[PDB]
Amino acid sequence: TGLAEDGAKSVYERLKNDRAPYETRAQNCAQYTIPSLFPKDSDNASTDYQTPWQAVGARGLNNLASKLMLALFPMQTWMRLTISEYEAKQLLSDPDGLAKVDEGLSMVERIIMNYIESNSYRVTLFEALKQLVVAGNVLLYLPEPEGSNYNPMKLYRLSSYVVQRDAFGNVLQMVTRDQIAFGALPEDIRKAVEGQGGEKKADETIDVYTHIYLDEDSGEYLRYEEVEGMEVQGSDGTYPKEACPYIPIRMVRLDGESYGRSYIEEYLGDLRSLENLQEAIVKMSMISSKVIGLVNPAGITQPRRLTKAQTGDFVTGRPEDISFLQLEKQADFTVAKAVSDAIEARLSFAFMLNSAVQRTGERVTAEEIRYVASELEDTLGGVYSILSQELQLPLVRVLLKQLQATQQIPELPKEAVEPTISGRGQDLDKLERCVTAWAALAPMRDDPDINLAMIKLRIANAIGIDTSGILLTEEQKQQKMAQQSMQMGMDNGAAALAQGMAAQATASPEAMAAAADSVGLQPGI
Amino acid sequence: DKLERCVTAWAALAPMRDDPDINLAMIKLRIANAIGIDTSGILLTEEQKQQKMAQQSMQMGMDNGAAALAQGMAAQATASPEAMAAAADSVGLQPGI
Amino acid sequence: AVSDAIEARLSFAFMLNSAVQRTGERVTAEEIRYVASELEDTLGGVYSILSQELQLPLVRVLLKQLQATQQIPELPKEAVEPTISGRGQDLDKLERCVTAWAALAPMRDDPDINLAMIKLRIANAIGIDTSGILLTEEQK
Amino acid sequence: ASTDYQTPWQAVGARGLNNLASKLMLALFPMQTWMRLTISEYEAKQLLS
Amino acid sequence: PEPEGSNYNPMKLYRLSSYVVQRDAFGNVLQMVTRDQIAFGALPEDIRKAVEGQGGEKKADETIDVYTHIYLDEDSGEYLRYEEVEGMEVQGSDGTYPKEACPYIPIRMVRLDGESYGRSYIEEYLGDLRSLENLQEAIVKMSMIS
Amino acid sequence: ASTDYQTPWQAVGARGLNNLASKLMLALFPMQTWMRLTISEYEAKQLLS
Amino acid sequence: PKEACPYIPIRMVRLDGESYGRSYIEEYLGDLRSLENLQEAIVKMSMISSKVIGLVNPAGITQPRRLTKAQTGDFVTGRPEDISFLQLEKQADFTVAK
Repeated sequence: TGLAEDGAKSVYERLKNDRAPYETRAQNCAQYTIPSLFPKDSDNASTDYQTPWQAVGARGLNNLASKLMLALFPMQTWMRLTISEYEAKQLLSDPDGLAKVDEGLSMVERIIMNYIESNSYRVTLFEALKQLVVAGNVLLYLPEPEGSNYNPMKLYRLSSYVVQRDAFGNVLQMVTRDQIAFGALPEDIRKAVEGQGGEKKADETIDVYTHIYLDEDSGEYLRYEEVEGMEVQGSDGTYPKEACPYIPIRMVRLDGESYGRSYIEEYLGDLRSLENLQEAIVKMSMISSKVIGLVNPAGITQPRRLTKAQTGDFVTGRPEDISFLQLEKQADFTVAKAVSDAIEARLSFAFMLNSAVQRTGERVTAEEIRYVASELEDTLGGVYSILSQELQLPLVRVLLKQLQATQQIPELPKEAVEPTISGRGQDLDKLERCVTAWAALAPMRDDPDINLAMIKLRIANAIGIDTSGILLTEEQKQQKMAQQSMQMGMDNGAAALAQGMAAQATASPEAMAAAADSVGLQPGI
Repeated sequence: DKLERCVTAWAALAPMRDDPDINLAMIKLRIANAIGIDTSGILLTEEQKQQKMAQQSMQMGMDNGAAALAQGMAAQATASPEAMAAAADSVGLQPGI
Repeated sequence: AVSDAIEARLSFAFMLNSAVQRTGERVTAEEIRYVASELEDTLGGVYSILSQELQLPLVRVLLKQLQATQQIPELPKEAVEPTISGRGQDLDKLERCVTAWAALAPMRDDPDINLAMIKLRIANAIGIDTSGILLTEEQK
Repeated sequence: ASTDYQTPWQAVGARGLNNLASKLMLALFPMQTWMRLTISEYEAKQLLS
Repeated sequence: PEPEGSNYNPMKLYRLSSYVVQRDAFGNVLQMVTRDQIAFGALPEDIRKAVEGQGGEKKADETIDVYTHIYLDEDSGEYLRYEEVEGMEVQGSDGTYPKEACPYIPIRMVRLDGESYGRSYIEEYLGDLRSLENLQEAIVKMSMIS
Repeated sequence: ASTDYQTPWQAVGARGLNNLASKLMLALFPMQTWMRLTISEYEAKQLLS
Repeated sequence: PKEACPYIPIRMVRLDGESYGRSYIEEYLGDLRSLENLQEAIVKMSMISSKVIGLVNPAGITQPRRLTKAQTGDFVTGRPEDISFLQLEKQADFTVAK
C-alpha cells in the first residue's frame, strides 16, 4: 500500500540533510573531550583518535555521565506507582485494602527493577548518557519482549536514526537505519530479500529502514519497516501515542527544532580555548627538552676534546665558553599557566568534578567548604530534570505496557500512574519523624489530663501521613483487650489442669501405675 | 513544631506530676495557650476521664476474671479420674493419654 | 613542571591516587579523601560495558554447562541473572526497616497506635516484599 | 625468547595499568558474590502456594 | 572448555594474535576463528587420528595449528562450530552452540559501532603518555651530561 | 538548527543561573508539601460539632 | 473565571504597570557585561603568550640554520645571549585586570 508516504529510504535521505548541522557539531564536540565517543562517519578501523592536548573534557565527561547515572538511575528504586488516592477510597472498603493495593504497586516496582537489572539496561543507558552529553541525541529502542530470555535494548547514535518533530513538542516521523548482514537478518526479512531476487553473500550487509510516522488518522503511530526497495511482510505495527518502543532522548531541548544541542557543547568554546593553551605549554617543554650545546666560537674550549674525555679527565678550556641554549619564555610560562589554571577552574564547576587538587597553596578547609562540594548538587540537578521526562518516564511506560502483554506483570487497573521520584523516600521519612514524636509522648502516656488519643492524631496530620488505619478503632481496642485476657486465660488455664491432673494422677501408688498405662509405659520405673 | 515544643514542656512537668499543690491540670493548658496550639480536644474532659478510669478496671476485670474461671473450671474438671475422662470427651479426645 | 602536570592528569584518568611527589604541604582531611572517593565514578564508566560483555556471558555459559554435567539442579526456565555489585539490596532493605521496628518498641504497649499497621507501612516504604512478614491469624 | 623489552622512560603506564586492572578486577569480580539469580516474582506467585 | 568430569578445568584466553572474529555493523557476531598451535604429542586424541589420517609421520614436538570456525549458521541462528587441522576438519568437531550460550565469547572494551574489535582503554590516553615519555626521556638524559 | 551558540568568555553567568534556578526551585517547589489548605477556623466551629 | 484560568502569566520583578516584567539576571546584566570584557582580554593576553617566537639578534654569531638541524645533544657554534624569545610584557598589568 502507498501508506501516505514516499518511502522510508527517501524520508531518511531528505532529512539526513538536517542531521548535518548537529552531526558536525558533535564531531567537533567529541574532538575536544574524547574522540572515541562520537566517531565521524568516514572513520573506520584504521582511524586513530589523537588525544586532545587537554584532558579536562575526557575527565569532565566520565565524571558527569556517571554522576548523572547515579542520580537518574539509582540502584535504589527510582520509579514508584502512585494510585489516585481519592478514587482508591471510592472503589474499595477502607483501610486494609488500600495498603493491599500499594503492595501490588510495591510488587510491580520491584519486578521492573528486576527486569531492568537482569536485561543490562544499566549498560545501554550509560552508553546513552555518554551520547547525551557529547552528541545530545540518542534513540533507544526497547525490543518487544519475546519470552523470558535475554533481551537487551538498542541505542542509535544520531548517525543511525532520523526523527522529524514539530515546532510543537510531539514527534511526527522517525526513521532508523541498521545494516544487519544477510546471515543475521531476522527470518521474515530473509524471505523478503530472497523474495526480491538474486543471491546474497553470507556477510553482505543489508540495511533496514523502519518508519514510525504518526498516522494522520487516530494519532496512533504506524510503523512499517522496509528492506532494500520495499516493506517486509509483517512489519506493520501500530504504536499508541503514549507507549511506543522508540523514544528519542534529547538534552537541552530547544523549541522547536527536532534534535537537541548537546550539554558539552555548551562549554565547547571554552574547552577549545583550553586546548590552545595546553597545546602551547607542552610545545614549550619540547624546545626545552632539546639539549643544544652552544660553544662560544671566540673561546678556547674545543668540543673535540670535551667529547672523548672519560669520566674524570682534565681537559683544556674555560667553563664560560660552553653554555647551553635555554628557552626564555619564563615570565611567559606563568601567564599561560595561570590562565589555563583559571579556565580549568571554571570548567570544573561546570562539570560535576570537585576541582583538581593542583591548586593554590595550603588553604584546604573543613566540612563547611565540603558543603560547597555539596552545593555542586544543584548544578547536577538542572541537567537531569528534562532528562527525566524524556527518558525516565518513557522507558517506564513502555516497560509497563510490554510486561502486561507477556503476562510478567499483573494488569494494573487503569488508574495508577508513576512519578520518577529520586523512590520513597517520602513514605519512609514521614513515617519516621512522626514515630519519634510518639516516643516524645511516652513519659506522658500515663498522664491524667493530656488527650494522648488526640495528640497522636495531630502529629500525624502535621507530618502529613494518611491516618486512616493508624489509630486503633474501638472494635480493635476491644479486641486487644480481650486478647490480653484470652492470653492469661489460656496461660493460667493450661497451668491449672496440668497442676490439677498430674497431682491427682500420681497421687496414690496404684493410681500411679494406672496413669502410666494410659501413655503406654510399664509399672516399674 | 508547635506541637513539639509544647510536648517537651509536658515532660518538664513529669517530676511534678505527683505534686500535691501544683495544678497540673492548668499548667498543661497554659503552656498550650502559649505555644499557640488550638486546645479544644487536647484536654481530656469529664466524660473522657470517667471512661478512662473505667477502662483500667474493665481491663483488670477481664484479666482477673478470665484468670479466675480458667483456674476455676480446670481445677474441678480434671479433679477425679473419671470426671477427667468426661471432660476430655467434651472437646472430642479419647480417655487414654 | 609540565611532566608533573601530565602525570597529574593521567593519575586521575587511571584509578591511582596521584603521586605523593606533589605540591608542598597541603595534605588535607577526610573531606578531600572524599575526592579519592569520587574516583569511583571514573572507575564506573569503564566497567559498565565490561559487564554485559564478560560478566554475563560467563555466567550464562556456566549455567548451561553445569546443567549438562549435573553439578547444578535444572532451574525451571524462568530465572535470570543480574550481575549486581550481590545482595546487597536484600540485606540493606531488611536492616533499615528492622531498625524502624525498634523505634516502635517504646510504643509497643500504646493503647491507640495501630502497631499492626505501622509495621506494614514501614515495610511497604523500604520496599520489602511483605507476604510472610506479618504473622497471620492462624499463626498468632 | 630473545627480544628484550626495554622499559619506557616514564613509569606511569606501568603504574597506571596494574593499578587499573586490579581495581577493575575488584569491582567486577568481587570475592563476594557478584551474580544473583532473580526469579520473575509475579510468575513465581502464580505457580506456587 | 566444556567441563569433563569434576577434575581441574581452567579456561583459555586468546589475545588478538591467536583469534579472529567478524561481526556486523549490528552488534551480533557472524563468525569466529581461533589458531592454537598444539604440538603433535599434546594434540587431543581424536585430532591425532586425523593428522595420522592425513598421512606422513610427525615429530613429537612439531607444532600443529588447529583452526576452529564458529560461524553463525544461516539456518536457525544457532552457531555451528567445526574445527580443522592442517587442510581439513577433524571427525567429531562439529558442535552447535545456541546464540545465547556459546563457550567462545569475545570481550571488547570501548566497543564502537560497528567495527568488529574494540579500541583499548589505554590508547585513549596513549597520545598523552607518548608525550610524557618524551619529557622523561629528556630529564634523564640531562642528568647524564650532569 | 544551524546557529552555533558561542560560549561567553566568562563563565559566571552560566554558573550563577543554574545555581540560582535550582535554589529557587528547591525553595519554591520543595519536594515536601508546599501548599496546605487552611479552613476558616471560626466558620468551621460554627458548622460542626 | 477571573480567579481560575489555565493560562497564567508569570513575571518576575513585576513593575507597574507594564505588561511583562524585567528579568532577574538583567538586573546585573551591566556588570556581567563588564566581566566579560575583562575575561576576553585575559584570555587573549595568554594567546600572544602562547605563540613562541625566536628572536635572533642579527648582530650576533648564532645562526639558526645550525640550531635547527642539531640532534638532541650537539655542540653548535654560538653565544646564548643572541637567541632570546619575544615575551609579553603586560605583567604588572595582568594583575590589574585580574
